[PDB]
Amino acid sequence: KVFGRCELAAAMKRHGLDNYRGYSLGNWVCAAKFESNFNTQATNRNTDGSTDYGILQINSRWWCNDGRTPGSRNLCNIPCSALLSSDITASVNCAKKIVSDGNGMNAWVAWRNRCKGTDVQAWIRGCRL
Ligand SMILES: [Pt+4]
Ligand SMILES: [Pt+4]
Repeated sequence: KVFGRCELAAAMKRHGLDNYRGYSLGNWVCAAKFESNFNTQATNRNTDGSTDYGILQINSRWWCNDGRTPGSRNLCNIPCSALLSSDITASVNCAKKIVSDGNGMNAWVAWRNRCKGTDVQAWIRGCRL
């Protein structure tokens, strides 16, 4: 499913991401925009053989099992395919574990490069939240 910007802001807010570990909603919407262009079905292969999955491009080296990343850790305890669902619950629950890991939202390279230190409130502007 391809989310609309305000639709995704509302689903993220409902799932408890607004201000989770200090990151306002706009940060999460911005990361999703640049990680996956709001498409829950986005996949991208990394040079190391791992793959990134879903709206927040969560990586199979650490976070999920895809059966093809030798020595992967599966920290979210989830098949990576679960991250591609139109229901963002699994992605959100896994993201919460990731952002708690010590490096906050810097774990998402597009957030670091394209969202960090920008006016992220613009991403929720005009939305009925
Ligand atoms: Pt569809
Ligand atoms: Pt909803």
